[PDB]
Parts: sequence; C-alpha cells; structure tokens
Amino acid sequence: TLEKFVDALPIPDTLKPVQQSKEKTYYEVTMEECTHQLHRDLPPTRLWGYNGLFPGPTIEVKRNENVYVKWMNNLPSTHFLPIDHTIHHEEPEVKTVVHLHGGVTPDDSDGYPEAWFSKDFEQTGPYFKREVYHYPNQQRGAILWYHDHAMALTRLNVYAGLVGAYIIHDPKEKRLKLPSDEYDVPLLITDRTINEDGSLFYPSAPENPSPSLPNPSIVPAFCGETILVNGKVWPYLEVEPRKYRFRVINASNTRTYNLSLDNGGDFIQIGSDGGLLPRSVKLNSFSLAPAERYDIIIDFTAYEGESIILANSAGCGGDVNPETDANIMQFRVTKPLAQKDESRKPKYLASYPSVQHERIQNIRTLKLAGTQDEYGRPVLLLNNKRWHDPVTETPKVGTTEIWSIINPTRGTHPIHLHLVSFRVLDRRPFDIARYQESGELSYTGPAVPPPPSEKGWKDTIQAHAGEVLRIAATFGPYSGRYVWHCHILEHTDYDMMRPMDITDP
Ligand SMILES: [Cu+2]
Ligand SMILES: [Cu+2]
Ligand SMILES: [Cu+2]
Ligand SMILES: [Cu+2]
Repeated sequence: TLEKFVDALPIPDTLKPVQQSKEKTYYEVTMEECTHQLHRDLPPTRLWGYNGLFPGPTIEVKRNENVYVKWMNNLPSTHFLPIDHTIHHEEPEVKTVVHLHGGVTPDDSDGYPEAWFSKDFEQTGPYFKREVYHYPNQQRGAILWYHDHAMALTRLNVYAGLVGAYIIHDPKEKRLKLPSDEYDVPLLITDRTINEDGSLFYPSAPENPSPSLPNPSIVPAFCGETILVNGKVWPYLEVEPRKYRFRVINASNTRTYNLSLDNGGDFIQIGSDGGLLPRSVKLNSFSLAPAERYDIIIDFTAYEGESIILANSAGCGGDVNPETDANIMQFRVTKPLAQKDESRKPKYLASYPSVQHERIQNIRTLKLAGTQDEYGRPVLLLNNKRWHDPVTETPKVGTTEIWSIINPTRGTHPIHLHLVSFRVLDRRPFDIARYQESGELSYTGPAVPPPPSEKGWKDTIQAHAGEVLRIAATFGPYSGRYVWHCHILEHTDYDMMRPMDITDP
C-alpha cells in the first residue's frame, strides 16, 4: 500500500473576495475538473474542485459579516463517477448545488437538493431561485463546511472532491486567546480508494452483484482504502512545540473515525458543530461521524522532537488495519518556535445551552426505517416516507420542539438538521424485536444524558442502533423550505432525506 507520512499536509489558502466593502463581501467560486497529486508515489488524480482545488479554499468570515458567494458550475457535461439512473425519476446528468453546512441561511441560499444547476446555470432544478447565495452569518462562531448537495448525486459529487472549510470568527472570542493564525489549522478528513493509475475508484455496484441489480447501482455504504487529510494521503505536519487549534471536519461519505494520539496524549475539545462548548473537555479519544466537527486544542509543548500519529480505531466494513486506515496523519514536533506561545486553553468558554428556557411546542417521534426496491436493494427511509412524499416535518418559526429519533436498524446514522443547531437531551436503549413486531416502544434501560462533548450545540448527531435519541431545537430565525437527513451520503441519496418546512403562521 502507499507509504505513510511522506507528503506535507496542505493547508488550503484562505479565499480572497472579488469585492469587499464594510457593507458587503462578495466571493466567486467556480467548480472545475482539475488534476492533483494525492500522494508522492501516485500520478495526478482527476478531481472536481471548488476553484479547481481539493479541498476547496477555506473561507473565513466574521460573525454578522454580510457575505455573498456566487457558486458556479464549470464542470464537464458527463460525470467521471458511476451514475445510478434508477434512484431518481431532459435533465442534465451533472447537477450541482452548494450547501453551507451549519449555515444559518435563508432557504434559497441553503443549497436545497432540487435547487441544482448545470454548467453556467443553463438548466436549473424546480426549486432554484438565485445564482448568488447570501450568508448573513448571524450565528455563533463555529466550524462550518461547504459541500455539494445535488439531488441523487451528493455521494458522487462530494466524493469527486467538492468540499471545503468555512470558519465563522466571532470577535468576542478573541479575548479567550485560543491558538490563532498559523496555529489554527483545519483538518478535513476524507477516505478514498485510489487506482494504480491515480484515478479515483468508486464502486459501480455492490461486490458480487445480484443479476437483478441495475448497472451502475448505488451501494449502501462506502469505505475507502486510504485516508487523506486536506487532500493528501496519510500526510505529516511539522508543528512547533506549543498549543495548536485544529478544526477537525469529517468530510467522508460513510466512514466514522475514532481518533486518538498514539503516544496516549490528550485532546482538549473547545467546540462542537454549533460552536464553543460551555466548558473545555479533556479527551483521550473521540468519535467523529460524517459531517461532525470537533474544535480541539493539542498541546505539543512537552513533545518536542517527537512524531505522534493521529490514530483511528473505528472499523469500516471490518476491523481497522494497523497498516492503513488505523492511521490518519502524523505530527512531527520539529518546527522551531516563531515566537512565545501566548495562546491559552481556558476552561470557561461560553454560556451553557441549558440557560435557555424555551417552551416545548411539539414532540416529534421519528423512526429510521426503510423498505426494499424491485431490484432487492435497501431503500433507507425517514418515517417510511420518500423524499418526494408530502412534507410532514413542519415546525413553526421561533418555536422549540423535542425530536425523538427511534433507531431500530443495526447501524448508527448521523442525523443532520439544516438551519438550526440543537441540544442533545439523552439516549435510551429499547427492545428492537418488540418494536419491529408491534411498533411498541419498550425501554431496556434508563435514559443516558449526553457526554460533555455533547453538552453544547450540535447539528449532526450519532443516533446509535437500538436507541431512542432525544434532541431539542428552536426553529429559526428564518422560515422556509429546508431539509433533514442522515449524513451517510450513500443513505442520503436513497432515500434517507426529507423536506423540513419551517412555517410562519
Ligand atoms: Cu452537510
Ligand atoms: Cu447541512
Ligand atoms: Cu444512514
Ligand atoms: Cu444536508
């Protein structure tokens, strides 16, 4: 396999605006097919990238900054990855739309799956309204990320390389003196399978395919043979012996990571999807499912000279291989100090979410289920409803609801709600056989409150097998048409995604 830790970690340049004033920041980003070398020993790989880059440029904004991005499609008319024509029913083969994940965004700038557009906006989906997306950024400082969200194509377009980081900086956070500038580094983790000739491999069908299957066929999960960070296979990063802030983003299709440091050192978590935790948390390891973000500090002060591997213990379609997917990247604490480390790792970070006292307007019970199609394939469904079924999740603007998510399947699903961040209430185990036979919910143990990592604000949440997960969200500040879905992209596309109407009665 490819030799680990021979390429330096790329750090995506920060995108520069086309126009900027005090009142408005204007960006242009064009999707392009380009080639990039993913490892020292590989020929360049054909990829799809924002501004021709993989990952896309990092976008940095201030809280309340009035930002516009004209996202543009300059991609070929034919995909290079296998399209399954049977999963969705004149239309262009290549459709794109950019979703700012975690964005508190007006609905027509949220990147609705059916707001897609082809090259130069020649053809547009039925929910398309505008070329230039509007991000008011009226929300907590946090790690966001942007990715393609096109109907029935998300797993392919994201795998192609259409991902990037987007960081909101709240000037009120500056007083905490967290590691900043060159000591504040995004880590976008993507697993990939790469052919000998350097081309991306993505399966055309399940292994040993039933003759009943179409060709190509969607697969229910994808586990890549190799791990990349910031678009390089198993890279190294030379770090100074001091505190660093890392913005850890799981930008993988299916894979969940369980991260640790091979010397047994700790992370300090300072943030979740929705921003700073109320209190910092010392952690030896953490789970990171697709689309989750961890804002962490690693203190290299006592580790000068050392090589430390960011390791992974979570299997994907099997146990981890010590030689391959057990490795993420390697820190080498060999960079001389550019100046004194004046950064801090404060304990007191932000207001507790529990300080809020909203009235529970509604309690939604939601099940993670599905059916089988005419070809024998699993179709994953939220509430046994298809994406195209009439909307049922219709919270009122400005109100708070509890969502109780029932998972009787054999796997975890990272459930994501657009627009909002939410509080995690608890998880509770239940009798799966009883639920499947009778629809009756009989608990087999007490409710378990969230770990400290989940006591802040979240937007993507692991709903484990045989458990009921309760979350609480206030729906707003905007009304409109949004979505909620599992963020395993192979599930998202067939068909584990539903519309979410936030109404203004
Ligand atoms: Cu997303
Ligand atoms: Cu999202
Ligand atoms: Cu799922
Ligand atoms: Cu989404």
